[PDB]
Amino acid sequence: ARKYFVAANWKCNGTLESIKSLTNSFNNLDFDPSKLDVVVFPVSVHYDHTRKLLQSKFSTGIQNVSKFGNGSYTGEVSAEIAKDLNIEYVIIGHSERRKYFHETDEDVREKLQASLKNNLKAVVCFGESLEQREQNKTIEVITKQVKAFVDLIDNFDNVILVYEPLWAIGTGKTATPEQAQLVHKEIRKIVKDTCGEKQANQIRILYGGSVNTENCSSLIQQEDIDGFLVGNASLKESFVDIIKSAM
Amino acid sequence: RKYFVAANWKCNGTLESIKSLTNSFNNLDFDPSKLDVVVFPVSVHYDHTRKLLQSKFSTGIQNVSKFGNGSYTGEVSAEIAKDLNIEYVIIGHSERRKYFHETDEDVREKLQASLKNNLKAVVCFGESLEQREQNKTIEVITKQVKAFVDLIDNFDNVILVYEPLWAIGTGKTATPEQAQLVHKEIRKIVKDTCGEKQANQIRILYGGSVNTENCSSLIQQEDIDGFLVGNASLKESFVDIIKSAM
Repeated sequence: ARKYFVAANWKCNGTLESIKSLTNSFNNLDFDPSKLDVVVFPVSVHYDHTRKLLQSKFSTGIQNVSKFGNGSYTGEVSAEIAKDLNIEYVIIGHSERRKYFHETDEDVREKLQASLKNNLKAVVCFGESLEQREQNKTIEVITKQVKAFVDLIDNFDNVILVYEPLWAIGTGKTATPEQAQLVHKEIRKIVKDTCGEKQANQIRILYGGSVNTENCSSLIQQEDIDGFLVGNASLKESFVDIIKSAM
Repeated sequence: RKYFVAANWKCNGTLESIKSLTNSFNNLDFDPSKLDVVVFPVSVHYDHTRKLLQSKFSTGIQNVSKFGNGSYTGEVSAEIAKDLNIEYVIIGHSERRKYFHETDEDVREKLQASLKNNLKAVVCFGESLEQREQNKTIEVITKQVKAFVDLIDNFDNVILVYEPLWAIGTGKTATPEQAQLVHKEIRKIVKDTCGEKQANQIRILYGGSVNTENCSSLIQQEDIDGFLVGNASLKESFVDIIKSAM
């Protein structure tokens, strides 16, 4: 069976005091890290602070990793550097980086190759916009997005996929647990037909839309949804209840 | 003017190499009131580097977000840097202009955010080989500087860096005399836009290839007030470069 994966994407948020208060509440929740992956993604400069405050049961990672190795690349964090610091996870291809920072499908591929070459576990994001879904091209876009990097996957416990319904984020539309499941089933079929049936049943596929304390249990209930990449709700203390649904 | 020597470690370093490198840096005795020395480690190394370096050394980060706090995955805001007492930020580095789509407007917005949050900024600019061969050095630098220069309210807190991109990775050399004439022109740009006393106050650093041999010939020039050092800042011999500014 697939080990459930609950991830906190703090994005560009937090202070030293707020993280101190939030990580304390997180630590009050008791769980087994061998049956459940719970990962926190703070700002890079908050990593050391966050890793020191969170108990060993919690996994940690960074929100981006360089497509370049060590060298003359100002502002970059290489996969080499991350591994030396024992950073376990990286987020690759988040919609906000594709939208605001020119991150292409090829950047996503180069980042994944760098991460897996350096023994990093990768959380890889993808999803279609509103205009793409209205043109009935949901599967076509996601297939193009997944096939950009899927051949690089050597271990299917170490690569975690995240579907982002960009058609239901900021647009004013809602994505039901059923509508997410239908895409998740397609993603697993894409993995199956390109990598194998056993590999597709190994790989975790998360829902990376608006997840809160109310809908998390109805989302995790679906057969092909193995967890979430949580945004705004992971900045609140009630994030422990979202972890409770996958327990 | 107070001299300013900066170590841009770029995308380099391990935990062990940094503790070895910082220890050798700690060996050098200088007065931080007479000379600014700033180390810019990778973001995930910042806390490690700050703990190991003695308080005489200033520290900073190699990039800062144009956005404030919010839904911007992978970004470090100026607000977050201020809360961590990160003193300095690098803005407009050629490598981020080249590989990461960073434009003059991004630089402006980054300087806007940094100054609002009481951060000190090391702002980079410079022309390509094509631009120099077309004799457009002054035109390009005027536009690059005028993109942000009006935002400076404190001329000790904003530091300019000239990167001669025509000399980096091409096979052509930049002389201290060539660097001086550009630095003089940059100061003339600041004078026309901000004032005479302000241009006399602002530090302008050479951001090309600096090592233990050329540093003293560069810093002796009247309009070059220090360096942004790349590769040579990764060696223990970086102390000799700091010594040339002493």
